[PDB]
Amino acid sequence: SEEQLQHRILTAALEFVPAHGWTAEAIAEGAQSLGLSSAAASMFGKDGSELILHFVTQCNTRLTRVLEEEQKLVQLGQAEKRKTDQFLRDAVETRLRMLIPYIEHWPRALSILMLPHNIPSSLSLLTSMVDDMWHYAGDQSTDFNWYTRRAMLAAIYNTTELVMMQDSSPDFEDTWRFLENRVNDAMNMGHTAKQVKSTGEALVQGLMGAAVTLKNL
Amino acid sequence: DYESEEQLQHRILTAALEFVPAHGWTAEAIAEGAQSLGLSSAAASMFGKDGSELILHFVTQCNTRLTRVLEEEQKLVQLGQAEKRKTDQFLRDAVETRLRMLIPYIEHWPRALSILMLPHNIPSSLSLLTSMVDDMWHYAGDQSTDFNWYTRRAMLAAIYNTTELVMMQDSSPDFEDTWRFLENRVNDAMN
Repeated sequence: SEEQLQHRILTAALEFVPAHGWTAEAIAEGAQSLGLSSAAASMFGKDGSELILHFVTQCNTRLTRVLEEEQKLVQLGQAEKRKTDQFLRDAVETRLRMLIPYIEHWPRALSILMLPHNIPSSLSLLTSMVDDMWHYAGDQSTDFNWYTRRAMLAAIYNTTELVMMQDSSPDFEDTWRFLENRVNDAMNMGHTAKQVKSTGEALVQGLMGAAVTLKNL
Repeated sequence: DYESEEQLQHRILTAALEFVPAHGWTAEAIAEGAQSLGLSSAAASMFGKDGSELILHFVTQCNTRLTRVLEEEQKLVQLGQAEKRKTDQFLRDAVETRLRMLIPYIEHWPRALSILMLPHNIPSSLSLLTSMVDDMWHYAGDQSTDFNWYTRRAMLAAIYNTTELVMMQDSSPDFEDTWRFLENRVNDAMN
């Protein structure tokens, strides 16, 4: 189909983004690398929208397969289930490291992803990614609701992504330290006023249970 | 007539705004507001160390002021004293009206935005943003379509947040560049 051809061209174009950006230039090079004329890039706008969203989709697919591989390793008993805070730090780092070959041009990619006509796609990819991370985190520990989970992790990811753009530290250590702090901020939002009440009341029932036992002899 | 503990905090935070230009969106400004009301240094113990409460307080006042502006513009149209604007024009005017509320506080607003992006503030900041955006659409009076509730909210939130970021870097006369960016984004969305 004509969609399979577009996906092939856009995949080939990714090799050329480092030198040419998210541009028709890169798409033309991708088309030429498949034996096609540069005019094949006529199938896409000039924004770079299609190529960037293609890359984001590929990255989220790669992430899910890594997380599924990590989970199966736990199912084999060859790895221990990580705590939520550790799991989320590892999942975000794994996902953001996929940007490194393209990092010179990622600030522009982000600005294109933020164009109003791209926001439905960009936000849907982001939301599915976040939902996927939480699925494999399991958590069932914190008592955030679906909304708090999404908002906090989207913020963790989006702010860490921005910090990465300005990070000149070796292997982006400053980015992962920012990430560690933001995940710690979110994990401490689990200590709501409700949880003080529910845990305080759980202890009341615990104390009353001891009173009945003590009474009984 | 007496005051509740929420009215007291509201008073402290309103007074704290005077000290933002000199102290930023910080606990120091909050403490300064408390002393300007005659309260002890112990007053600021009721607030965190972020300055978050002050920032969220200001965002709320701005969104409240905005709803009142929109209510007034709508009443003029109901009275036949003004003609209903097209959606694209309405949203450009509403976003400009809202972002112009930042100008007296723009020196420190770049840091305030970053604090609002922290996980412990996002649920609140994101709720204020969505309610504001939903409020803008309510008064636009756009009766379909080409975008639904979800696409409408998402696009206008992006228009607002990206225009806001551009505004932080804009030293052009009367923020001409920001409104030119805004017009460009609204045209991108409607098309």
